[PDB]
Amino acid sequence: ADFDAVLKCWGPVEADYTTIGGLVLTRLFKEHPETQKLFPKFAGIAQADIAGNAAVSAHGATVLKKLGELLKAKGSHAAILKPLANSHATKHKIPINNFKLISEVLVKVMQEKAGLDAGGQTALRNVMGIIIADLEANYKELGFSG
Ligand code: HEM
Repeated sequence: ADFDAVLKCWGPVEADYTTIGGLVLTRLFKEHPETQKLFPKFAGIAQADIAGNAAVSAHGATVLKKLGELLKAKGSHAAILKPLANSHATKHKIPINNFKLISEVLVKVMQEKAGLDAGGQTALRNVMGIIIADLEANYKELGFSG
């Protein structure tokens, strides 16, 4: 049910993955500034320059596309999620808590741009909890617990 609740508000996200993707990464770097250094291509860019940055928005679109794939899969997602865990743990070297930060940013952005009301916000936190628990199990398989 919680996947359905998120998907009934995903339209504005999927309608402009670049714009919304930019909103999400811009807000992530503002509200959680320590996350920006985890993106060496973006680290060091002054906050005022991030909202208008096409590379940041293009990356945000990649992120939200991938999340849309997971959401549309409704909890049967191993072929999508395992590679995502593998690359984030081992290539990007992103400790798991950072996913919790981006999820909360997404909740905020969807409340403002996608009509995601209080119940939908609960649902999205639950769904992101499912995804993050699966990422974290995979991280642990690979030796990553930090
Ligand atoms: C569920 C949330 C997220 C999704 C769906 C997601 C998805 C992606 C995808 C699809 C890519 C490109 C393919 C790949 O390298 O795996 C990527 C790259 C990356 N992600 Fe994420 N990501 C998420 C969260 C995060 C977080 C929270 C961080 C750090 C705070 C992060 C840091 C990176 C970095 C550093 C890259 C490589 C960028 C580059 O070198 O071009 N990701 N992510």
